[PDB]
Amino acid sequence: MPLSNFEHKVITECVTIVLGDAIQVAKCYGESVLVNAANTHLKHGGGIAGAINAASKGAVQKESDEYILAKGPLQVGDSVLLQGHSLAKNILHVVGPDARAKQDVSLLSKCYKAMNAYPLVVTPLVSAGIFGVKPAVSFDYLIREAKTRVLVVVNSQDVYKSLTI
Ligand SMILES: NC(=O)c1ccc[n+]([C@@H]2O[C@H](COP(=O)([O-])OP(=O)(O)OC[C@H]3O[C@@H](n4cnc5c(N)ncnc54)[C@H](O)[C@@H]3O)[C@@H](O)[C@H]2O)c1
Repeated sequence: MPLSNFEHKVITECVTIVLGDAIQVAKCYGESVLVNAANTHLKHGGGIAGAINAASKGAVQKESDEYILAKGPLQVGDSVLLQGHSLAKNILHVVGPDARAKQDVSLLSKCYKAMNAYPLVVTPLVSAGIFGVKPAVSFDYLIREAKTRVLVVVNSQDVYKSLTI
């Protein structure tokens, strides 16, 4: 019954769209991997990254800073699996393309392919916020790649209605 707490629509046997807060959806599933829409330096200053960090009481940012100091920054399209900090089994930090910087939007395919390593994924629409890709487009890239159970969570009802109309 976790999804009974949320308005949702099953799109395929893999992909379901959910209206609400991705952090709250992931909290319902102890085995879920929660996707963070991150940047190359894992600086979680706002958006869902800032919300995930706040939910972790700052531990996500502290762990991110340790990682980037040791490994250097990530490339657009990369992903790194880090701790879940009781929000989820793990948090998959994914570096979506920033359309403001005219980065290759097709790198969203590489972002979403990375989700297929995990049996249950809870994800926002990567690059669909400040990175300037329309949610409708980010969704196209997601459904093209998803091979595992993915709960796509959108926190705007206008977006939810648009993707389920
Ligand atoms: N004020 C800031 O500094 C600020 C603000 C936003 C994003 N960022 C940074 O931008 C980068 C990511 O940009 P982006 O466009 O890929 O992602 P984003 O987090 O800006 O937006 C991705 C999509 O998820 C939606 N969303 C936000 N919170 C959600 C939640 N709890 N549950 C479900 N959906 C949610 C957003 O409205 C958007 O449609 C990150 O590094 C983030 O730190 C910084």
